[PDB]
Amino acid sequence: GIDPFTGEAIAKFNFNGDTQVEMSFRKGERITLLRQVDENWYEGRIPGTSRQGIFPITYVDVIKRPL
Repeated sequence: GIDPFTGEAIAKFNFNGDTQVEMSFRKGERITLLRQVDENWYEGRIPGTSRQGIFPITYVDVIKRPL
């Protein structure tokens, strides 16, 4: 999240992805938001993890958003 265009989000609920493309996590995790892909998902990753994917907009609290 060095780059200012990225948004910061926290996990509200424990998300399991059902495809290879979706990123799975526990609640209370700080996810960086890359972009919002549509009405229901963002593309994201976790800081200093290899974990990247898409997740539901619903499971996460967005503080600052992708620009």
